[PDB]
Amino acid sequence: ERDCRVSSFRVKENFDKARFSGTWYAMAKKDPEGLFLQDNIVAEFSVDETGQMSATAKGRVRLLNNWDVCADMVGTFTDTEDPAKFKMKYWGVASFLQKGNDDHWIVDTDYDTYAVQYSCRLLNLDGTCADSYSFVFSRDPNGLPPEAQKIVRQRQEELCLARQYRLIVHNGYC
Ligand SMILES: CC\C=C/C=C/C=C\CCCCCCCCCC(=O)O
Ligand SMILES: [Cl-]
Repeated sequence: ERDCRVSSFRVKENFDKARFSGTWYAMAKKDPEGLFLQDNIVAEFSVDETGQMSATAKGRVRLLNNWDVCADMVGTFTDTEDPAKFKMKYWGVASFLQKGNDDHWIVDTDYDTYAVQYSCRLLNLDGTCADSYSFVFSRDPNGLPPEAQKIVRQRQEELCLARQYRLIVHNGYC
């Protein structure tokens, strides 16, 4: 039926770092194992003179089963040969927060309304993803317009993830 090989997934043709910069409100997320970013997630993308993309993220994060905190995260992106695929190094401004290095794919965007991101953290031996996450972002924290929503659904389906998202609240907790 559908091809769910990570290698088969389309990403944003000619991705434009500069156009993507600024403020992106996460509207929905598909969680990986051991989820971190919980809600109230707001991303701020930047590009420096050298053409390097970086970001910060603020939101409520899951520390222990028991509890969740407001945290500021930071990330920097290394280029690959595909201009929409990156390696993202990340850490928390607080030393004890999750840090790591994940693949960071801009699956689709129109720069001024919606973005779909995707990371496969671990492949299955059949090329399908064993452990993935995905954010759907909006420029407007009150949500996407219908045309954008519909494009986003199709991309979520193309990732083999359309059943597996939850909504992200923005209720001023942070
Ligand atoms: C893709 C993660 C959020 C969008 C990118 C935003 C900002 C640049 C990155 C800042 C640091 C990334 C924090 C990563 C933890 C992700 C997985 C999870 O929430 O469970
Ligand atoms: Cl493959």
